[PDB]
Amino acid sequence: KWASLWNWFNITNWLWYIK
Repeated sequence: KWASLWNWFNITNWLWYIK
């Protein structure tokens, strides 16, 4: 399936807040 893109897609939410 395509359930292998959100695992990181959600990372660009907090990581973007970090850097």
